[PDB]
Amino acid sequence: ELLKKLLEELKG
Repeated sequence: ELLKKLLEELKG
């Protein structure tokens, strides 16, 4: 769920 958080903050 780091991939999850990171993933939500990432561009397009």
